[PDB]
Amino acid sequence: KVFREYIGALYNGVQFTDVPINSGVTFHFILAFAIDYTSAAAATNGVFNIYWQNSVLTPAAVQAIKAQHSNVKVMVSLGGDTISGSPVQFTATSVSSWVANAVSSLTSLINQYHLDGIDIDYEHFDQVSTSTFVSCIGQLITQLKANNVISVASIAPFDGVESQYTALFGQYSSVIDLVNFQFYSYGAGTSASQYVSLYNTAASKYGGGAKVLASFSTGGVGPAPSTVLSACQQLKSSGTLPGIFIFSADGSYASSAKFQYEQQAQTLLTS
Ligand SMILES: [Mg+2]
Repeated sequence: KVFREYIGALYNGVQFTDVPINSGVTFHFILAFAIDYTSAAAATNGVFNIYWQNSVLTPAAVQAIKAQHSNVKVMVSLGGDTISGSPVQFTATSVSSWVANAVSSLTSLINQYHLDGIDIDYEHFDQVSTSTFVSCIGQLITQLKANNVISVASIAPFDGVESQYTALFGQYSSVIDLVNFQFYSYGAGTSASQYVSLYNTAASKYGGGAKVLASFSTGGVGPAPSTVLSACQQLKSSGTLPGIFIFSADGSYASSAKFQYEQQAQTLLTS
């Protein structure tokens, strides 16, 4: 019964408090994004900087939402698509130096913002080998778990990055709790039946489904949310739906539909 909500990357004023929270789900906010780049789009070799709207989504805001709702945790997502318009290319000076900077800088950030975990959301690999990427991230997650710094690690794959993320998951599944597979990568014409099929295929690549969350976008891309919710009811009826995530609170905030699908998703998971 996991529900997750990405939030903070658009700097559009959305707050944790705008998002419907059902007391009956395991609720995760995911701050988007921490990036190991400078604002001039220079890589920092794993020293993570803040690229969510942290003047609004402050440490006090994280502490407050968690104090009010005992079922809420807050994680941070790494990478994303762009940094000041440039692609966030995963890049490391060396594996060991990137890992040392990533573990330390994210530990500092997690302690500062009262966070519970990290989500891996790199998508550009034109400047790094897959082995290098997998080693960096696998070590990062393994160390944060061993150091008792995080309770939840996730990855956010889609088909275009299958080579990287299946290698990562197949190797580090014991320390990766959740697979935030991006089903909003598929077409807007996707039917509920097709979605169930697409979910089965993705689940087959990421351990069978126990850890693989369904998802949709509220930003006007991918399968229609109402259609995805229908597919999710079928997966739930089968006893094979671990949870749902939405990209994103910012999208919902700016949308005409507002947050009705966040609510519907959580109601589905708890009913
Ligand atoms: Mg994207």
